Amino acid sequence: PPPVRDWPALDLDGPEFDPVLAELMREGPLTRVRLPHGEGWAWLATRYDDVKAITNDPRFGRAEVTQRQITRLAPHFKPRPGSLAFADQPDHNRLRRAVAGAFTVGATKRLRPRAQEILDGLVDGILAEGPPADLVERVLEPFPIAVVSEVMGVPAADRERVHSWTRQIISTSGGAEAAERAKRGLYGWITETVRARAGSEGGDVYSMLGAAVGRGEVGETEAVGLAGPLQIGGEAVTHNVGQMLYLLLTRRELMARMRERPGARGTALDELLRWISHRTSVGLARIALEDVEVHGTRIAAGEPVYVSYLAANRDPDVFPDPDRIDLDRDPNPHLAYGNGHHFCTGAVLARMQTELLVDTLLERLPGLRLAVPAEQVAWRRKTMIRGPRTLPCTWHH
Amino acid sequence: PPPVRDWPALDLDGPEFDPVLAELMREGPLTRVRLPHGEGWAWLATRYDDVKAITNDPRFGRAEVTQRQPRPGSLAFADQPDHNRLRRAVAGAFTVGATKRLRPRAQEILDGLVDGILAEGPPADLVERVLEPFPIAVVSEVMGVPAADRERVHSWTRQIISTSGGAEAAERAKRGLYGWITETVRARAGSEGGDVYSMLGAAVGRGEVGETEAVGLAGPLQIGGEAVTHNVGQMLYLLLTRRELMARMRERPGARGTALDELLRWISHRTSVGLARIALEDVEVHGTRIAAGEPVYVSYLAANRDPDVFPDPDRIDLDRDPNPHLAYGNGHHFCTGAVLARMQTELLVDTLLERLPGLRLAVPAEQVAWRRKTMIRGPRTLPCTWHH
Ligand code: HEM
Ligand code: HEM
Repeated sequence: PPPVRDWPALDLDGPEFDPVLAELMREGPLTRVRLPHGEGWAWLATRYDDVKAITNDPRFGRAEVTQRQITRLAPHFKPRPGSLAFADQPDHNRLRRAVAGAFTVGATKRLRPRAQEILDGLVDGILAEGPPADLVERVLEPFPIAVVSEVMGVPAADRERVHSWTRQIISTSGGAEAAERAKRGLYGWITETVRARAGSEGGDVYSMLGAAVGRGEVGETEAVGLAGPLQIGGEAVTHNVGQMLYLLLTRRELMARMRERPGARGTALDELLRWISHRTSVGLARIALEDVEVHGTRIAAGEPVYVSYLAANRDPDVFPDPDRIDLDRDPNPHLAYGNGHHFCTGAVLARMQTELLVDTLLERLPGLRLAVPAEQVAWRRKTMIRGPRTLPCTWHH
Repeated sequence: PPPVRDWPALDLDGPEFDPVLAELMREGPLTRVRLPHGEGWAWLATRYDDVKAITNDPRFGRAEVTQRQPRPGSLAFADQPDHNRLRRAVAGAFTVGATKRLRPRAQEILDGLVDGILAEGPPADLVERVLEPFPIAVVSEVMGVPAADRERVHSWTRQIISTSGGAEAAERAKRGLYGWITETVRARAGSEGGDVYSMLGAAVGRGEVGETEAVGLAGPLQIGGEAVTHNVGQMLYLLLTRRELMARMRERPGARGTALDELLRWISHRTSVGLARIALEDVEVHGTRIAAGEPVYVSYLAANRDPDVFPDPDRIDLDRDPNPHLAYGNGHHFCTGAVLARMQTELLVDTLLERLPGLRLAVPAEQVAWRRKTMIRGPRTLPCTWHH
């Protein structure tokens, strides 16, 4: 076989695709890579089809991954009971069942209005204070959160604790014991919550869950593990949209389109979604459960495999001229939200927040543009999700 | 396990001490309170000595609170040696020598304000006409605001948002004033003078503090005035409703220092405790293990009512022997304007008691409302009248 490759945790200063990934891509359909932490190496599927296929083969377990030392990108690794991330059917299915209702298309169409109201207040502020403002800390961050806390079902008196605790995201890292108590707060509060809310209607996520624990269908010890991620999830929109904006704000050709013909931002937003390198490397792996012949290659049982949707999204077979941003692509079946029964639970809710951000920010912030040079925007370092550290923008006042 | 006590805001309508705190003080030297906005609980020392120690013991930082739940260059959130470097920079325009010096100008500015009310006539609100405008002016002299930048700096600095009004608007005044300060520091970068601004820029021009920190070091100061505007506002209040006080005052001038001290120790200047301190190395207090990383508060107020130190703590004596109150903090985090506010206070009390012969409240005591939802306590207005 081909020699194992080292895939360091490099910090690109920009939206730049990962070069080493680019390399592994042209090295063959499958490659062996060694990540920063954890022992051994791991398989890597770069081709669209193999990826979609690998992510949909029942023969790949994700639970076993909680018990091994798979070569990983993160320093620490502590999976928690209830987490969908390591859920395996029938488990997974049982769990998502308890919260899925809140993220449905019908569930999100009903929120748009209340989420628009939210965003509007936020815009009301920067508009009123004046142009020199950081869209990242004034809109893009407190917004996905608030909207999610709405779906989650955080009360109105709790509306300020929860937000204030959702500082696990931070600018970068508040500190080792910093976001520690914070994550220890939200999670505590959540148990407290779920414990009450037992036996109660309301599509409210904490209600459904807490009622499910009532019926023991997802009983505690799984609660703060299932809702945990869903609560903190807004974080992704805060960085992905931060990037959509960054490209729009540094590539006049894109902003032109985005503006010269709104109500057409639909495919454009899909293009950005596909093209953007959302995370810094590869996420959680999947363990091969019984010797699979992935793209003419005997992957033995017990062996771990990863998938790079990022690279998958660049497959020339599927996306002609993959590296060019187009904004006007055909059906463009990208995979930013994942695939298989581990597809993004918030994809639909995320899109809605994305469609509000771009539309609303481009609308109320007339002639929106960077307030500093492009070289002035810094990027998050050493973290799963890639993104601008801030965004100083200005607008006609 | 001292069940965490709950210490809500304070919708107090008067100069009344805070009863919740009155209660908290009885539980014991150490207690566990929970303040409104915020997540979690914190400790609280109420006895004099403990507070005059927690505040004076290295093992409790201030900058840590900055990485928890401030702007680069805030004396408030400062540890050592950064507190000096920073304080030293501007500490000379606030010395007893710098103040005794300023006194005449301050006395003049005040007289100016007084001339105005005297002319117009008896029904007047000392607050919006004297007590409030005065400190800004006097502090701006200290800060060294160029005579042309009066109507503007004074304008902005009025982002105290009286009771409320423009919370997203006060952000503009805060961005322009702070902007303005940054410029004043860029220039004067090679200056000299008491003028805090020039004197800062001077050190800035020598990187003894570097820019950035500039706008945050003088940020508070510039605004600092209001504290005097409300503390005296209270002093007067107690004089205009508590006669025995006003009597001691009028029939024994020359001896108003003690009285001004007693007033300082009694008045509950704020609605609650200020910033907290973090136990840097996990210390203990009175057989109580304070875990490192845990927050702790101290009430100078409660500290000023300590029976051990101030016998008959709640009584307003006006003649108290030494009375080592703690109205200006303790430890390096001791008030930088303490001396500047003392002179202003004395000029206010003294001038007003002479220029406004037989000063009297023009309305009933219950007609004087108080500030709500704000850190510092005080009258919203003070309708007074005098011999015309
Ligand atoms: C548009 C921004 C977002 C992107 C690009 C994104 C992307 C992804 C990806 C790639 C995965 C993993 C798929 C796999 O394992 O193969 C995932 C999982 C997940 N995402 Fe997102 N996500 C976004 C927003 C959100 C939001 C807003 C939430 C909820 C507040 C959310 C909740 C989740 C959850 C709960 C999972 C775990 C699903 C499972 O394993 O069953 N995501 N997301
Ligand atoms: C007589 C009215 C005033 C009272 C009762 C007062 C009281 C206090 C108190 C109790 C503290 C606590 C310090 C701490 O523990 O962190 C403090 C700090 C401070 N005060 Fe005042 N103050 C007054 C007027 C002023 C004025 C007019 C200024 C500006 C010229 C000012 C500037 C400051 C500053 C800069 C600090 C922070 C000191 C540090 O942390 O090193 N104060 N004040």
